[PDB]
Amino acid sequence: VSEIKTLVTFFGGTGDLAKRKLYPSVFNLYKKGYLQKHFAIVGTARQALNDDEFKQLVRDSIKDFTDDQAQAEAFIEHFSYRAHDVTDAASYAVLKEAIEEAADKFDIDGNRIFYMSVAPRFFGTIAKYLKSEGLLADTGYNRLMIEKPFGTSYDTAAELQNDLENAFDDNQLFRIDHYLGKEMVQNIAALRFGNPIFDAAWNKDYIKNVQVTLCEVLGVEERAGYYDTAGALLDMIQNHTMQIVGWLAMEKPESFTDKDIRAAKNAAFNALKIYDEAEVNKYFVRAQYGAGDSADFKPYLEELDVPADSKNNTFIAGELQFDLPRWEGVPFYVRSGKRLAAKQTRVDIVFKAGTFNFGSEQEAQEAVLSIIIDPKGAIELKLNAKSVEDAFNTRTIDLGWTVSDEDKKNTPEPYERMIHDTMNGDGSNFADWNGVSIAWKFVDAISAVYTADKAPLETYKSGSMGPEASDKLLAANGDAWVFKG
Amino acid sequence: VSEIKTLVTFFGGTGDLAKRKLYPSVFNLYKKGYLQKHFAIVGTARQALNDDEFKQLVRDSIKDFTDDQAQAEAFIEHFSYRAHDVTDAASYAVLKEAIEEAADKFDIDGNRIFYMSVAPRFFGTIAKYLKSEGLLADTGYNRLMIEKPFGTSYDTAAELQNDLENAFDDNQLFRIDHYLGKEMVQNIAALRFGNPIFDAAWNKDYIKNVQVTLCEVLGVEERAGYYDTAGALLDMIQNHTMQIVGWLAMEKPESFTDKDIRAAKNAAFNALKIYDEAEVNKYFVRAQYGAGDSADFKPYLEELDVPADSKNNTFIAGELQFDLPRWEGVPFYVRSGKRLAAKQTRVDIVFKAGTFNFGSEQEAQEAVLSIIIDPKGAIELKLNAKSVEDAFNTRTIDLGWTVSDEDKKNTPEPYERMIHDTMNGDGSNFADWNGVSIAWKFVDAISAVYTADKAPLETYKSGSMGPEASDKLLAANGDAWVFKG
Ligand SMILES: [Ca+2]
Ligand SMILES: [Ca+2]
Repeated sequence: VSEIKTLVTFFGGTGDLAKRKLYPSVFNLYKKGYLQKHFAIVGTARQALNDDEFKQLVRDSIKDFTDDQAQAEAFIEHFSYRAHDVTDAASYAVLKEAIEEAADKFDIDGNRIFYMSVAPRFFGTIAKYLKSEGLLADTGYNRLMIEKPFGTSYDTAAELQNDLENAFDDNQLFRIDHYLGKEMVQNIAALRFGNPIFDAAWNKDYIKNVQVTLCEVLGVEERAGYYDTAGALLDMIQNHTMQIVGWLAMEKPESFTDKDIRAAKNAAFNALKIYDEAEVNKYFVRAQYGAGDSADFKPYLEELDVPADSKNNTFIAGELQFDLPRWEGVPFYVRSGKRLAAKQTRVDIVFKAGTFNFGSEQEAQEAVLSIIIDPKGAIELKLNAKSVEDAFNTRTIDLGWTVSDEDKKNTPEPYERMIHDTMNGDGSNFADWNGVSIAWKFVDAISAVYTADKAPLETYKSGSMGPEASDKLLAANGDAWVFKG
Repeated sequence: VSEIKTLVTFFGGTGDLAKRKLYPSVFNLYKKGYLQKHFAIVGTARQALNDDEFKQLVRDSIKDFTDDQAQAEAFIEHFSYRAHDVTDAASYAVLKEAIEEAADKFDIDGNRIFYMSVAPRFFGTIAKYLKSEGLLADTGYNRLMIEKPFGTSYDTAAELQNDLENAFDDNQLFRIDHYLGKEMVQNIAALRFGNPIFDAAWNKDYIKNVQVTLCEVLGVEERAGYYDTAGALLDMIQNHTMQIVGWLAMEKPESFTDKDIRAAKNAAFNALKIYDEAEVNKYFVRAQYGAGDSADFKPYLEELDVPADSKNNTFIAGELQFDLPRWEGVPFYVRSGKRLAAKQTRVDIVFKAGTFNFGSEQEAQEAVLSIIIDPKGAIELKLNAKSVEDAFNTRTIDLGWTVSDEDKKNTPEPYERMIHDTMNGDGSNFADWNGVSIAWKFVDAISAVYTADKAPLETYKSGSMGPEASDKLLAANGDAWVFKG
């Protein structure tokens, strides 16, 4: 394949994320023949490590993905390390040293990617110094991969955006959102625009409601410290959920370039309604998990690091409204929570029932296009057909498809996809500033109500699919959640 | 359930059809509780049999469908017999005797069905005498079930129609076509009108071509005597194929009453183009099977009762054109033959490929809605999705559904459906005069060319899917048969 000539610098190169996903993902790009000779990886972090020590860290990292050691070793030859304080402007001369050293050693003509796998407070600082201290390539490209989260509210996000724009242009900024990197999520556009029957139907004249579900069986487990002030609202809704909604609600772009895609997604984002207190109470539901049927499923308030008086939401379900002609009156439902019935990430498009009367007891029902993203890719299409009865009558049947073992095993993991995409300069699978800002403005209105405690906090048994208020939310529009568990 | 009060008279009540399908089908209606007390079955034929002998014939007939003998015996109590010459006007007084005897014995208020399971030459004669000799009920209804074939050309069909109309009205005439009685064939309307996404797409703006296939693995076997002058053209195309096309090409009716259904089907039939010699050669292909790979698959010319110089068609494939706005330029392909790769009866709706360019190597392809009627009901929907590759690319995937064992075993056989429908006065699943006449006019134009031998007779290996001319036919419009075997 075509050789990818790039030089990547990993800030926080000794962190768990780098060990678990980053390095192994880069290894795959090498094993697939993309990364060959003209590439180098420069790790950097607080602790001290010599090249031998770092390479051993990398060796362990890719161990469970190594088939031939001689290949692993060939790969490891492209790694280097430098201890570095990101707040120390002077210390950047050391990093610049390593980067240029690698550039000459492997003959890489610019093309630099700086991956910030560090705490958010360092994002702005690192960006400033990459530019002021001359770490940016004068030839080729310069791309910055910003790890989650991009802000904690609109103000903090806008602030971050301003800092980053002092050193980079928005098209050089690659915000990490692994859900956008999921194979099935990238199928949405193909299913829609690739099939006229769905393409022409992706609107208010055919769709009754859209449903996005990100449910997990696990509780807070250990992240309670941070999760207690984030909740389902910021941990899963603001980021992952809103970006999936973006692919679903986008207008039909004028081409498939990331530029036209983003413009189409923004057409929808810019039409999203922001709620006030009364609206939040009407269109949104927040809840916290109680005990399940088994004692080991203890209520949220009894988890480690959780304040006994916490009103944090471990579940969020709400309705979105897009003020666009094509979505006029079409409710987009989203739900995400912990300690639910199953672990899934899916999209359910509920089509309006036909109005042609067959004169049967059971008249036509709503067809449903379900796209299962996690755990295993699957696509289901519920259609109206004839029941096997003596008198003519209709019934719904389910057409299905599921990724094969061959395809399941060939599917690239999100981090490999994201890194690979950045190297190619493809932002299709990344959120842009406009989407992030709107997502924040949308969520901020909701958060404001909760912090003020001007909305109820429902409860629900661990193992169920959420509070009854979640069902009642859809019932008000004559809708119901497709997935029951 | 609601009791079906009816009196049925079976002409040719000792024939193989009556034994194999007719009586067992009637038994099911009894076992299902439809037929209870007020019903009677009067068999009649040439040979002599007393009530004991006939009842024993019925007993053997329903033997393989009997669970409780006491139930079978209860059913058999409603049968009677009379030897009768259908050409003998006087002898009709004997049949009238038995019918009225049964009517009083079981207290049946009219509601008579006369099933003509006899050679076609007797159809007109029997009809005349049912009326002239006073066998028609003066109360309730009077329905005539005409066994296949309804004519052998338009003239002979029109002639038959005129004879039957001397005694009955067209809505009292129930022409037998068992394919129309197949469960899956009745699903077509539900799939279309029951799902807006398909309903709005059932036209030239979305469909590239429609395909109807009735393939069999068996050769002529034993029916060569009659088949040699009928061929695939009259044996499967004129009847079964054309009636399936009727459900596919019909306009959207104003309701689901058989009246509006027939009107919608006729709107299409009346728009069907009739071919001249040049057109037949262009849009149609006729073929005769040769040897397969195994010797036991001998060519048609070596079958028993087949003339060594025969130019009979054991395979027909052709293109139909409907001069209706919704089908403007949409080719309807039909094919039927013996000694083919598989035994199937299916419909393949090939949708036009989308024109949205993703910039991939493989752009969008044609989606396909396949409805498998025989042997086992199944529905497949081929859609465009994303391939599991590194670079964005499209591919087709197959969504599927197949009747369950529960549904397979609950499905009524065509003859039970047809008889049951006649008892209820439902003509939805029956061809009307208009459809039959057009089907004949269409086929007659083709037959004329063949009898004159002004078209080629292709050959094909037994076990293949037909002559290469069949593929070349679709290739000319940039189409190909979905089913390959
Ligand atoms: Ca509402
Ligand atoms: Ca043509």
